[PDB]
Amino acid sequence: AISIKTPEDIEKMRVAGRLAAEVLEMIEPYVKPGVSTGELDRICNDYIVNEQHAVSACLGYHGYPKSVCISINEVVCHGIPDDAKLLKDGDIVNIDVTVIKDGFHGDTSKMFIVGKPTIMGERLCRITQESLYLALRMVKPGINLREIGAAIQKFVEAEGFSVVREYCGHGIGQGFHEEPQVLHYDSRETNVVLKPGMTFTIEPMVNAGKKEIRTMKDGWTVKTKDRSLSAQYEHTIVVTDNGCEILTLRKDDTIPAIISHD
Ligand SMILES: N[C@@H](CCSC(F)(F)F)C(=O)O
Ligand SMILES: [Co+2]
Ligand SMILES: [Co+2]
Ligand code: NA
Repeated sequence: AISIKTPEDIEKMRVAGRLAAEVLEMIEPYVKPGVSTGELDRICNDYIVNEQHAVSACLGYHGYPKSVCISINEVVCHGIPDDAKLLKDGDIVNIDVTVIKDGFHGDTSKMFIVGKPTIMGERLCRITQESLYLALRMVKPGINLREIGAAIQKFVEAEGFSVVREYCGHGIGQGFHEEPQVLHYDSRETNVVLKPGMTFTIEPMVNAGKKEIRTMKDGWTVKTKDRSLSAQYEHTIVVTDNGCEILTLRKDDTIPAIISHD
């Protein structure tokens, strides 16, 4: 049951996508050594609710307790904001935001480097964003999703890193996680042909070390098994007649919002 968005639907996604992107743009100046993730979460929440007049899709979802997910270093995803977790020089941190506006969702994330970067950290973040961009450039009607997953994997592994298998991109719209599942690796199981009007996310999680992950006892936090650094970037897109449009593009993205093939 893959939903195809109408033009009106697409209009609302553009708004939701822009709101989400804006939370990430807004938070940047607050990301510095000595700030806690709990504080970042509060600032985000206040902005979403009080300024944007929107709502966080994460709060209460399956019982999730906070408004955004903040994942530091070896935390792969779903890191839970906490007043006790302070950022230090060299940390790499993912902030994943999902906002709801007029019933439509906007889902996006980026990595931030705290204070003075480490060589590994900078490199990992770069490669991960590039793997996302590569995928975006391939999106167009008629192509099989499998090709995209395969390309990401090949790229990442060629750079000496690994791709997380367990978590993947997903359709999105009135629902947070809709069909289809967007795998970030090559799999004979994948068989989905793209068509215009489809909206989904691409959000590869890449590990500096081995691919294996582990879910923590808190039941949310996921970390790499070998404790290596992990990075992720995410954008929400719409498949167009000749390519794609990135709904959550920010001022710092270096890819064009509309990608055209011909
Ligand atoms: N924004 C995340 C999901 C966060 S829901 C939570 F339960 F894990 F917070 C995504 O891209 O799927
Ligand atoms: Co997300
Ligand atoms: Co997502
Ligand atoms: Na991380």
